[PDB]
Amino acid sequence: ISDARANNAKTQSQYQPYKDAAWGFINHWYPALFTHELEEDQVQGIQICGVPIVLRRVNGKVFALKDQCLHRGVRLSEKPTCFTKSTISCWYHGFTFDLETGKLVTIVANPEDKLIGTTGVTTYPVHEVNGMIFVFVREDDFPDEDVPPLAHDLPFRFPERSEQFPHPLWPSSPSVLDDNAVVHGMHRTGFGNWRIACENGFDNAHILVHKDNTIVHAMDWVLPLGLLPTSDDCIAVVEDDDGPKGMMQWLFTDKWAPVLENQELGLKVEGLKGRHYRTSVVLPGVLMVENWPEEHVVQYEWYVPITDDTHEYWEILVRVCPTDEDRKKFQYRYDHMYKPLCLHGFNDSDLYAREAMQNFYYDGTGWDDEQLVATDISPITWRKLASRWNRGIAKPGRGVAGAVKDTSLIFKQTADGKRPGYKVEQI
Amino acid sequence: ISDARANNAKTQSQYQPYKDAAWGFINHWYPALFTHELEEDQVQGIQICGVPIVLRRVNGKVFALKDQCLHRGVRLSEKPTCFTKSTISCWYHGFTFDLETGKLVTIVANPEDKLIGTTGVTTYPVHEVNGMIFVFVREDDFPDEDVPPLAHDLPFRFPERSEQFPHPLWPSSPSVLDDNAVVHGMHRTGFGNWRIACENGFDNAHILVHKDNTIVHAMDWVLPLGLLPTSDDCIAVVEDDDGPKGMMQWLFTDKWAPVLENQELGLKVEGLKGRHYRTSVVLPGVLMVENWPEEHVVQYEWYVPITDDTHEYWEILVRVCPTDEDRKKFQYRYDHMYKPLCLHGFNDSDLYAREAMQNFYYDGTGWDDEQLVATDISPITWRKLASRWNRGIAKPGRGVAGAVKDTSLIFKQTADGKRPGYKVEQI
Amino acid sequence: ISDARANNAKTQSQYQPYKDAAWGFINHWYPALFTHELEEDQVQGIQICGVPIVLRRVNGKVFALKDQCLHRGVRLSEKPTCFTKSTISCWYHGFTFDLETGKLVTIVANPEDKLIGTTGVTTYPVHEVNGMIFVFVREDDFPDEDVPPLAHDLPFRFPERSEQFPHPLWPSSPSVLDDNAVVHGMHRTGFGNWRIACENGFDNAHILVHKDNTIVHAMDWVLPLGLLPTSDDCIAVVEDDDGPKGMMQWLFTDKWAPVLENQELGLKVEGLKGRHYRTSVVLPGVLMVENWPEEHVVQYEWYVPITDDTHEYWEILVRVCPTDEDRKKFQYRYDHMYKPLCLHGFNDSDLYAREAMQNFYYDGTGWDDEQLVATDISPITWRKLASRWNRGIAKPGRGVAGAVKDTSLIFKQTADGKRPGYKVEQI
Ligand code: FES
Ligand code: FES
Ligand code: FES
Ligand SMILES: [Fe+3]
Ligand SMILES: [Fe+3]
Ligand SMILES: [Fe+3]
Repeated sequence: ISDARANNAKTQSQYQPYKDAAWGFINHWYPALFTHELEEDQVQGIQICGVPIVLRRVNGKVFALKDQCLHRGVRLSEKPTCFTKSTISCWYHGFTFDLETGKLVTIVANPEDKLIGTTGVTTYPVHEVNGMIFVFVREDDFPDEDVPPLAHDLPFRFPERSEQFPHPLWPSSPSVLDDNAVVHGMHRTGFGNWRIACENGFDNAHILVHKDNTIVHAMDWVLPLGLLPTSDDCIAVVEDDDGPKGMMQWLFTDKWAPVLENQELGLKVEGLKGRHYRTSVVLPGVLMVENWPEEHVVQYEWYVPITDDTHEYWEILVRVCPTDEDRKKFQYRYDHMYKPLCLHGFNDSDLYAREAMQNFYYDGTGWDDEQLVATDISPITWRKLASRWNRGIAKPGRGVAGAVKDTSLIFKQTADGKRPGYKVEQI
Repeated sequence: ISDARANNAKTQSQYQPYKDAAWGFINHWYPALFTHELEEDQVQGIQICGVPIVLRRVNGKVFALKDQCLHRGVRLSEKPTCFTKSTISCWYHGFTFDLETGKLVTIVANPEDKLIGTTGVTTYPVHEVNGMIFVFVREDDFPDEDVPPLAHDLPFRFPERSEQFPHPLWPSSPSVLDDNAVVHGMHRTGFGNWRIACENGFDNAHILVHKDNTIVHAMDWVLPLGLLPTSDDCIAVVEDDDGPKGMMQWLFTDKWAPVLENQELGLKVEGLKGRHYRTSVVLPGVLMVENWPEEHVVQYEWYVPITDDTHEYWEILVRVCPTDEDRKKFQYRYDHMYKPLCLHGFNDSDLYAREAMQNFYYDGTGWDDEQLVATDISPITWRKLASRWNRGIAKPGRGVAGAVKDTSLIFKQTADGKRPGYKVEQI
Repeated sequence: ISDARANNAKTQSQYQPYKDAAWGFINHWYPALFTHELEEDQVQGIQICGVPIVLRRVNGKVFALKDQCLHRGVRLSEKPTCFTKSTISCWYHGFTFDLETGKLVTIVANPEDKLIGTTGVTTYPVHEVNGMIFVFVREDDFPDEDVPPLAHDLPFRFPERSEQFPHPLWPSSPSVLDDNAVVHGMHRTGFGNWRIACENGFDNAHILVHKDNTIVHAMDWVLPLGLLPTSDDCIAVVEDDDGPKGMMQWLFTDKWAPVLENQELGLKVEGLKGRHYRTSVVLPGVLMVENWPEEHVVQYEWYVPITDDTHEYWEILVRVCPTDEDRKKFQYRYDHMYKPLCLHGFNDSDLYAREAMQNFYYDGTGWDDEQLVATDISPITWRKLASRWNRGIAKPGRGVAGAVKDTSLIFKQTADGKRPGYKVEQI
């Protein structure tokens, strides 16, 4: 371990909370499911920050409660059982909860029990917009009054912030919150801790991972070895009360210079063909790549913690489509261009790169022994702001799936060929 | 956690031993194998309460010894090797043991070693009757003269106890011990702790789990939401020296009233069609369902601890068949009725309901945080009597299969598609 | 536990370091790959003694470095990336290391970083000879000038030591170091600790394991029950400075007598049909079986530790083949004789016998509770010499594959059907 590494003792002491958040930052908004994954009267169970959550759509509205019956702890989502439009019941002994408040309103075959009405399950705020269902995953005692607006946990919006973050080389990126904004993408389980997966996206030295991607050569791009920071303010940290807490990297300005050569090895690039884009990241860990893969289109990624060693990776492309025809154009270009070359292919390289780094950090070794360099100003800056502004550190799961990693149940599922997952299997 | 729950501090303190028995209650009789699973000269390895056991039938008689060579700990049952009618040898280095006493009588290629005769492996009493081989799984130092009769660990017998447990609505249920009693059924490995699997069988509020079973609607039954206790003595606890230690639930009497409605949800049943039956459980955890699925037939269930998170679930139907004709009719009805609709179908629902609850309890959370209600007088009563009358608490396995849950051998087997099991695979 | 067992307290205290070496003996030579497994410009990752290692052949020469980028710990071997003949780069962020010294010579897209040249990854000495690539797996601080010659970690050589270890009944066994010595064989991952796999090879009481092997009855052999030591010097321990550290068993002399009968079981052999051979073992745990399976042919086995519960089992046959014709005869006899009847068949029996013993020892139980006998003078003598002459005890892996056994990555791979392994999968 060299003394020339950027993550020295003082620097590391600045992001201890981050090192302690293996299970994720709780009391934040996270994408839960795509609208198409939850139809009218459909019930679905998931897990975020170690918290089991069940969702149901009733009369067009989505509700979210803890997927844990308070009687004997089974998941309510394994066998969806709802007798009324305003409740969800446990299929085992009939404990029935109010969708709106989560209160135990009754017990199917024991309507007069003294336990009724004296307790209930945790509820989770839901915000569905333009094809996506977001859920505010919170601790049991986080007050309703303190729940912030979804926007506070989403990337910086444009043109709203075009003056704060000038972007003369490309038109404004749309937000999932914008009217007529259309979302195309997917989410799948990533194997490894969410933090390590999150840090890859805005790292300007990992470009090497994409050197051989097909889209790179199909688009005749002659990529740069990487990007180097040239000044101390190459990244802007934003932490105002009203708004997202995160950072913006001044890519395509002189604060970040592209590298073309290496005299040792003897490498040197002389074809400056490429794309104009910009990355930023905000709590709870949302990446935004402006002007990617093309103008008017933007890519967003989430690394939702499920347990301390799995996460649900989201990858979407957004574009505002005012007319029925605009939607068809975007759907078409996604289907025959974006999805096969960008989401699959370009990003697949990121997928395995993240996994390859997990072993170094899981038992704690990497958080101490990693030897960061100049380009690592990016993850380091992120860790510090995340440590300062997170709304809570999730506690390890207890008495839920994922609390114990080597149960006979898990070996059974594994024997049957099932990998660690996210969506609860039913029946 | 509501103060209105039945399992308060005082109640919980009354079943600490039960909370401590994850590996099972040792020094008890357990069904090991069906007679048809062990033919003349056949050797089979199994595991109960964490204890590896090997059985062999010689001249019609079954013997059981610890499936662990005292030399270097391999399982004797993996490659059956017996040179004489009175012994079983280890296929590795030849240590040979007397089937009757378990003494080390010799070593194939080292007949004069001084270790010979100075030690041996543990023996386990066997009791085979009407198609079933029972084994008294005991600690290494439990004395032979202290082994109790099998009947002490089997359900209450009728008509012997018909006066103690009146049953005017149905004929007496037969015992596996009765002459001409015929057994039909099966046992399979269940994933999760034995205690949680055991408590489901006699719970009168889980009826909801069967609301959709095919047999229920094929037999025009209009089930009750559940059953509620009406008096403090709705369950009779029996604990006399000579006899089984357990409890009898006074089903189909004043003490247990069927629930027909729930005003909150607006539910209400008006078709009282069903079956007459009665459940009781005795240590080590044997369920008896009288008059099920039909008169003169009785169902018995065991949840034999294998390790602390797997158990062997037994499900059998018994009926006395004095003549060859009676046996054919019972075999036929089992094959084309009981098996497909009852053992499979009705009980399969219980199988998955048990599993769904295991995660809440494995790490200990559920044993403290569960919020039991009125109908839970059943499991609570069982945990108390079990705590008071068990003949021992099995210690965790050491140096045996299951002692460690994440060995490379287990990952290899899992990769090959093999789930956690019970019967040792040979060769 | 009987007091008549050979491994009494005093004896056990003589091999504590061996009990402590679950991860293996480090600072020793080990077979890494067969020459055919690493062609010109090919890169391959492996793991020995918990240490991740990557090899590459350049201009005919093989180099080995630690398969762990010092930046953020990914394995360099997962996506082979080399820009020059004298280096190997990390495919993630471009850290580049010198093959010869392991020094960090540059960073592709950050050639001026202050970290460059101030550190590097560990290098491992390589000795390739007659088809086998050996690697000196050492601790990070083991001096280059202290690396001993490969021969010190290889079995005793003949005729060099024919006078020291007289063998009138068979011609001298060739060494992998001999000119024109040809190697044929294979290595595969073994499931369980290396020590338990290693001790089986030179045990003279496990002969029973091969009683049914096809080659035994195809060769009309009437095997002995086993062999017993007759004198205290039945094993010669060698520990001179210049040379291998190990032991030679005086098989086929009166110090080891074959057993023909067992009066207790009534067994007795009358047909002394067999083969002449002799076993010896040297650190780090290499077996040599002289005159096996035929004259002029010798079998060597390694049990290379990968982690503390997996090892790479090597099984090779060596014969000196001066002419092109001699090589074809050996290749032929291996292909249609040795491989099918000896490597597979005879040795497959040893493979499963080793596995069956692993559970007793992994949690520590067996290392204390095993009850060894007279024939165990063999493993006991080996444990003592190993404890005394090992060049170091490998420390548990940290921040590398194998450091944590139940990661979601391991469950993913297992779910996909992949067993624990050795060679790193690429892409
Ligand atoms: S576990 Fe849900 S009602 Fe009993
Ligand atoms: S392990 Fe059984 S005789 Fe050696
Ligand atoms: S992990 Fe290897 S260069 Fe970053
Ligand atoms: Fe990338
Ligand atoms: Fe049931
Ligand atoms: Fe052998």
